[PDB]
Amino acid sequence: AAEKKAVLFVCLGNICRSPACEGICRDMVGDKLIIDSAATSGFHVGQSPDTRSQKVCKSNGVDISKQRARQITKADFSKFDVIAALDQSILSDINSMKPSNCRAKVVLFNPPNGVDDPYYSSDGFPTMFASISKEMKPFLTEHGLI
Repeated sequence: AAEKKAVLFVCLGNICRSPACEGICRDMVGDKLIIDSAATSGFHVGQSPDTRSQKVCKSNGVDISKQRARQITKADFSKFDVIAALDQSILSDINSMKPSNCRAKVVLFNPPNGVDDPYYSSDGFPTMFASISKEMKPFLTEHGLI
């Protein structure tokens, strides 16, 4: 009974480590679900040069397309099956709004140290993907897939 779900990969705008989950996963399995980038802070949108992250991604192993970060509504809970929050702020906030009856779960992704691409040096493209996948085998495989 192996099925596919959908984890909400969020971080802080759907740009840092967010647009990397779709590629890391797309290549990890080939083409399924469990990949849902999101963000609870419509601050950095319609901007942010994601050519560096997307570049290293295709140079390390990541197939994406566009990262139009957008505000997260309330369907994120009934629009998928799992919610992955990179930084703790995402898990803490998203939990401060979650209702009291739903069918989705909220899990944290790596500690507040791995995925931390700031926005000045290329010290995230490598680390971001590193954790993006280094935490996708011990997670997706144990989140209800493989």
